[PDB]
Amino acid sequence: EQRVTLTNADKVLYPATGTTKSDIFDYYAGVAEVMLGHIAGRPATRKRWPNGVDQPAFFEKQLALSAPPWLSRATVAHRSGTTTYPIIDSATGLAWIAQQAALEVHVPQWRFVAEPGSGELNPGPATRLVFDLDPGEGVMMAQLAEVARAVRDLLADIGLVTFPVTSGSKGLHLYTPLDEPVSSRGATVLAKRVAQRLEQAMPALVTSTMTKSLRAGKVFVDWSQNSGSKTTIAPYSLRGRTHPTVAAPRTWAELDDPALRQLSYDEVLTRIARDGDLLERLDADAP
DNA sequence: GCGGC
DNA sequence: GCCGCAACGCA
Repeated sequence: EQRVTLTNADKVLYPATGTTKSDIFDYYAGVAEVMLGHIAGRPATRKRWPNGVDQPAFFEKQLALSAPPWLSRATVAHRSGTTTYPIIDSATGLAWIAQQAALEVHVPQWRFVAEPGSGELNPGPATRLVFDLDPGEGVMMAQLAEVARAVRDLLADIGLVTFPVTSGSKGLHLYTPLDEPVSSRGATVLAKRVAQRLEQAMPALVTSTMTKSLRAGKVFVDWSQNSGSKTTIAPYSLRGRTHPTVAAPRTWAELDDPALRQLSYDEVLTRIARDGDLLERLDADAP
């Protein structure tokens, strides 16, 4: 029986805009339906600002022993330790998220799948690819959206559909559902090849190695977040920046608008009221 | 934000 | 009151 009590409702987590815990709480109730599909079955990494975006935050992955018993969870082994993650898959789970002041929710591109037998959750294959397009110092949007279309076209050549999401920060994330789910290892190799093929077509506009030295006036097409041990901001997640911006799904037509900007939480709310989930095809097989 | 100390 | 609360890929 899922219950969550909001405390400090009027406490401001975004000093610049007066955005409160209750605002955040309402936002996540507002997006639950369209957001859940994309984080369902996935280990939820939280980044938390209990005292607002002008105060120290922390990453949290392990689930606290005192977190509500009804939260679904699963365990991931990694290079030097085990970790039990929460899995958010209900509106109440996003209520907890908001009460926790977990402004940001991050997930990998794979989901847990049950063991043949009786339900032990283990990491499954990548169900989608993500690309992170990071604009170097002084990089035009004409450069950013041109690169995003180029990635789209490459992926289309191999039968894949691509959905753009402004990261709410500086980035631009592109997601592709896989009709043939593959290992995170394979997905990474595939993504790397795409990033690299693109680099070769427009070396002055695109780079595929992260090294900050080759990162000025160029778009860095980051392919590495398809690694199974990496994580990416969830679609619809708030960002812990001075403004309550969101990893907002966009249309390709919107990318054609030179007046493309990062959206705030409330703009996202009305867009949903207008168009529902642009990312509806992304996780059509979600739990 | 919240429990362990 | 104080403190922790992640751990990639190679920096």
